[PDB]
Amino acid sequence: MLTMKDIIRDGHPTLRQKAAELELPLTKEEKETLIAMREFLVNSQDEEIAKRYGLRSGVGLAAPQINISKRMIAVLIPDDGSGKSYDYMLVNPKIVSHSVQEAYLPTGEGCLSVDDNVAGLVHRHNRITIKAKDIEGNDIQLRLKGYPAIVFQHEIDHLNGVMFYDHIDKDHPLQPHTDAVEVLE
Ligand SMILES: CCCC[C@H](CN(O)C=O)C(=O)[C@@H](NC(=O)Nc1ccc(C)cn1)C(C)C
Ligand SMILES: [Zn+2]
Repeated sequence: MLTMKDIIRDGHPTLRQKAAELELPLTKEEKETLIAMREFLVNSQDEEIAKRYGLRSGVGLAAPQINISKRMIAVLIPDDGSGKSYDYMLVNPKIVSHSVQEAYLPTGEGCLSVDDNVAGLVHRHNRITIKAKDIEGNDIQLRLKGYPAIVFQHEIDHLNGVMFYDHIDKDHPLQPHTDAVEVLE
């Protein structure tokens, strides 16, 4: 069972490397890793388990964040109210197209690997199309908009050694770009 002790923190070299593409099929160990990544997210969202193991609640996890420099991510976004929910373990995910129009969470973003909150808007594409493999090497193509698009972009960033605060404007951290879409958490 993964817990916070498995999450490496900002400053660790692995978070700034470019993660390696997976060979398909995955090894048993790689499959177990990705399953445990998803399981971390599940536990972090269970009030009781999270309390018992001091888990910070999360909706996304990238393998580099547990010091595994591989292009695997997990995303677990529970139902918001619209009936839409996201439960994906992706191998070699790639953004193949996206909107010109941007979006941002009005609070900025946070990160499991980052202890202190960083104020500032993180502009991302409002819509994206992702191609990936699943855990069994089958094909997945996702069309995502708004909140889940933001989360996936955040996770994919980790695989290229990019941190959310890299996107924050130094001089005007809280000024939205013209026409950018405010996304409700
Ligand atoms: C936008 C990218 C977020 C990635 C980041 C983990 N990460 O470091 C990933 O690489 C999170 O998951 C944030 N926490 C979060 O979202 N908590 C949350 C929010 C809503 C619901 C319903 C439950 N839990 C962090 C601020 C911890
Ligand atoms: Zn993160």
